Amino acid sequence: MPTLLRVYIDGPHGMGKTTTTQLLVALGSRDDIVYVPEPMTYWRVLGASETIANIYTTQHRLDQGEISAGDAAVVMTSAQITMGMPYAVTDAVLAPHIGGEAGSPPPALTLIFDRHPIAALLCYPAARYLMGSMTPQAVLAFVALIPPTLPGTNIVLGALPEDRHIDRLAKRQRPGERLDLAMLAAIRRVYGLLANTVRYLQCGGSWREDWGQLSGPRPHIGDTLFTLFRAPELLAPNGDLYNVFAWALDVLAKRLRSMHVFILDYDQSPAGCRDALLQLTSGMVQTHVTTPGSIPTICDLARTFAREMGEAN
Amino acid sequence: MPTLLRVYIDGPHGMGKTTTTQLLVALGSRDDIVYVPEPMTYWRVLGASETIANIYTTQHRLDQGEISAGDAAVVMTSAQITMGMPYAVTDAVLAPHIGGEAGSPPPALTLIFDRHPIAALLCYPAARYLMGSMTPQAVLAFVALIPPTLPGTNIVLGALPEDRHIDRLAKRQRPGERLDLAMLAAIRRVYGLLANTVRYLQCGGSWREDWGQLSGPRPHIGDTLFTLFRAPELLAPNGDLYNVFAWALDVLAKRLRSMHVFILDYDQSPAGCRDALLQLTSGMVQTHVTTPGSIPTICDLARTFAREMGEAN
Ligand SMILES: Nc1ncnc2c1ncn2[C@@H]1O[C@H](COP(=O)(O)OP(=O)(O)O)[C@@H](O)[C@H]1O
Ligand SMILES: Nc1ncnc2c1ncn2[C@@H]1O[C@H](COP(=O)(O)OP(=O)(O)O)[C@@H](O)[C@H]1O
Ligand SMILES: Cc1cn([C@H]2C[C@H](O)[C@@H](CO)O2)c(=O)[nH]c1=O
Ligand SMILES: Cc1cn([C@H]2C[C@H](O)[C@@H](CO)O2)c(=O)[nH]c1=O
Repeated sequence: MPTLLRVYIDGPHGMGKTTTTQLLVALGSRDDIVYVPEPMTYWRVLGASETIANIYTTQHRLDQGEISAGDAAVVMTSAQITMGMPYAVTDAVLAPHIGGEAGSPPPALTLIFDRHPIAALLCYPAARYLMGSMTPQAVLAFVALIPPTLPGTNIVLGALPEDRHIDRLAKRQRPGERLDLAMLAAIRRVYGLLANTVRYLQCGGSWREDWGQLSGPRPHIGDTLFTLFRAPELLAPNGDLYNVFAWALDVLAKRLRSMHVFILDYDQSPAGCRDALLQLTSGMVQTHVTTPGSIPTICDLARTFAREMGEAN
Repeated sequence: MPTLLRVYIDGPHGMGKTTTTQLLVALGSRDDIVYVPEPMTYWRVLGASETIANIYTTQHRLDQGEISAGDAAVVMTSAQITMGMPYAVTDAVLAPHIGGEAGSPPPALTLIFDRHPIAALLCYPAARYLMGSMTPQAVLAFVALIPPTLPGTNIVLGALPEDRHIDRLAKRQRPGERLDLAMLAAIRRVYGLLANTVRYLQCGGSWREDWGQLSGPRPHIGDTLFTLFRAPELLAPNGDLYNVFAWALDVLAKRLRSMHVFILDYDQSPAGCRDALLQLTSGMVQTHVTTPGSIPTICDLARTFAREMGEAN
């Protein structure tokens, strides 16, 4: 039985995610390692035009008081649906080939993904929500749509001090981006809350029993994503969340619970970061594929994605 | 082992769906039959304000040339996310309790749902796409997000001549609706294409082998939803769909394939329609629940939904 290893490099933008994985795959590691790049072409052309631009422009006009939060929210929402679509469809076709977890044993194939579905379906929307360009109900709608967590979902979140992050953020500006530190802070905070949420849950956390603590390495509820959703728009007159919104948080918990997060330190040289990623790989969960044909089908799948939707990896 | 029966009454609006199910549950059928109503309160208040109004107004202004197709599309998209959210979250929490199909045997509990997730995630968006207020890429994004089809998903689509439909459409106008026959035709056509798509697939249909037939009771490809997606925005220079868009159609097929559709004729009296629905029930697939506690948890779930998000069933 062959094994597949799936790694999702994620975290806030402009940290060294692209720089470090492209070096990772640049070790001449046969054909057993494949890199699935950010689908910039989908975002800029295929799905709609200059979406990244659309987003950064829209937050700007909002900040300059040129549009209402309502108008911002509508645009931001449709924008995000577009951002994550490539994520969703890939995961959707990759589902029927992922079998149970085979412990931590030569992975016949290794997929290094650039971002996991939660990035566009949960992480960014939540930041926009913090930036005032997204409604909490809009966020929970994406949450309710997050696909079931597949076995062996290894997510590598990054770590890098604010100052060094800003510098690197400056050097690399995606086509249509605008330097927005407020967003840099929101995105950073959301990702921190996420990692904590996983831990909190994996240590027996139950958002329902701890909800009262809000209503006033062993992270408490207050240090998790759940705090964001204690907004007035979501609270019934009796002070409890409405059942729809509670169930969404339930689904949030079910999805996050079974994810394996690792924290790659980026505060170092491209070589080092590459080595560290590689070092982490040793301890990541592998899984068996459902059919003998899965590996080639999967190998080719990634290749097709990368070819058709990557700008330059 | 207890069994659950799940029925999804769907089809275009203003056909008698509410009128006929409320009579169905009105036979004094103990506590074994539960009706999950349209979540109007979520649409009108909880999720955002007067969404149904937002939609009908937005299509109107578009038609009057007061907004661009682009502006229409953005609004329409976020609107729809909001429309289906209650659908998505319910299905999401109902997932872990649905086990395999137990043939067609007294269903311990029977849930009569008002619309299935595909209504807001596929059916309506596709109509708006036809109305020019939604982009095909927007539609396929919702498609890629349709949750895995659960066992025993029984979907009852309705049948009623255009003339009789229009009349009934007039008598019942949801808060904020606008009589739009163009939409009535688009919605009707989409739902027809859907039923055909199921059949087509269940008779060994493969959209990939039949794609060429487009590129020019045994329904051919041309009579299915697949025809809608042969749009220029989705076609590569070489005449084939781009791989992202193809995979989405793949996911469309995987989702539709395992659904059980039935066609309830509405061209009759409320009593008759009720009897016919009841008659169909006999031949619908049941499934076992995953835990002994599932039934009560599920029974209560439906009750909570109905209570908190139904206007008057
Ligand atoms: N280890 C590193 N040390 C210093 N600068 C780096 C390092 N890795 C990447 N960079 C630079 O910082 C910017 C952001 O990195 P990049 O990998 O391109 O972003 P992202 O995290 O968004 O994928 C780029 O200009 C890149 O050259
Ligand atoms: N069997 C029927 N014959 C004639 N009119 C009907 C019948 N069932 C419902 N109606 C009427 O047609 C309108 C639409 O029906 P309704 O069930 O309310 O809509 P929907 O299909 O959208 O749920 C209502 O005014 C209703 O009174
Ligand atoms: C994944 C994702 C990225 N982005 C932005 C962050 C970066 O500028 C760029 C991804 O590199 O797009 C979003 O705005 N939303 C998203 O969902
Ligand atoms: C389910 C759904 C209904 N509708 C409209 C049709 C009806 O006017 C009303 C549902 O009864 O809302 C949409 O516009 N989009 C949807 O996704």
